[PDB]
Amino acid sequence: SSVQTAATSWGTVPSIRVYTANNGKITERCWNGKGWYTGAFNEPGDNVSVTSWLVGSAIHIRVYASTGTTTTEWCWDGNGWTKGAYTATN
Amino acid sequence: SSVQTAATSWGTVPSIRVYTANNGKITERCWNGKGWYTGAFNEPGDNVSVTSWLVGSAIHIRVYASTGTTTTEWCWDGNGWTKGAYTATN
Amino acid sequence: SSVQTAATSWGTVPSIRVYTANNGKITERCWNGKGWYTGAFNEPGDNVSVTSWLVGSAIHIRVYASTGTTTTEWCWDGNGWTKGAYTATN
Ligand SMILES: OC[C@@]1(O)OC[C@@H](O)[C@@H](O)[C@@H]1O
Ligand SMILES: OC[C@@]1(O)OC[C@@H](O)[C@@H](O)[C@@H]1O
Ligand SMILES: OC[C@@]1(O)OC[C@@H](O)[C@@H](O)[C@@H]1O
Repeated sequence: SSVQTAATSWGTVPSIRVYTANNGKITERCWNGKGWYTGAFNEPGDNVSVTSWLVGSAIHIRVYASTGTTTTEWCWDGNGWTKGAYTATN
Repeated sequence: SSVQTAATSWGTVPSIRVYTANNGKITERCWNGKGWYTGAFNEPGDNVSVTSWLVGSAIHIRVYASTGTTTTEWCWDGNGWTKGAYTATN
Repeated sequence: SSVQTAATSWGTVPSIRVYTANNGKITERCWNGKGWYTGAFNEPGDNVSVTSWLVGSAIHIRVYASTGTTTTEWCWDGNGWTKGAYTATN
């Protein structure tokens, strides 16, 4: 029942995103330099990891959400969260 | 009872920090290019994530320590660990 | 029994590595811009974290694999995975 988190950051301000898996739901809190706020990410899962990279000033984020033995990748590329092509055999 | 870790690194040497949550306590091991040693970070929690960024040559670290459903952010900005402004409703 | 993941990425394409701890075994899935494939990393553990850094164009990866209270570091420096010098007292 205890929460599990993952975190990523970019830039120098910086921007931070913290993902929390709690009771089967993953949610997102965001910092862009002045106050924490709730992000758009809402996906099911009991376990989360994240990585991100910049292309110029454009951030790209990949969140790996797992339920049971099944991992789904979620992608932020500037215009909403979409399901990514990641697969694994678990 | 099994330990859970989080890791971050910066630079090219590199510097590495590995955080271990074990039996409700989070501790830190450090590498700055020649030998592992114990860091100053000691905070309670059963779950840990971390992110870091450089501003010039100055490292900034954020550790997200969770106990139950409560997440506390700890901040390294060059002069000791301090509690950060992160909040979430879990 | 549920899987736990860790992820790292580098570059702008980017390269991504996702490590999955499942039933005591850690495995690796890789993206280098066009298709996911299975990486060379295979090590025991119930918990995984990862960090990576570039020296020029050369990637270096450290995977922290934990079983029980024992953490082993695995190193990629361009020519196969090797056990690293990390130790901790847990
Ligand atoms: O500014 C917040 C936001 O747009 O940042 C990018 C992603 O983290 C989104 O989920 C999030 O809502
Ligand atoms: O050189 C070690 C150290 O000062 O590095 C910065 C932080 O990781 C501290 O907790 C740690 O003790
Ligand atoms: O191209 C894939 C690969 O060589 O990339 C570097 C490491 O992630 C290896 O485990 C992996 O097999």
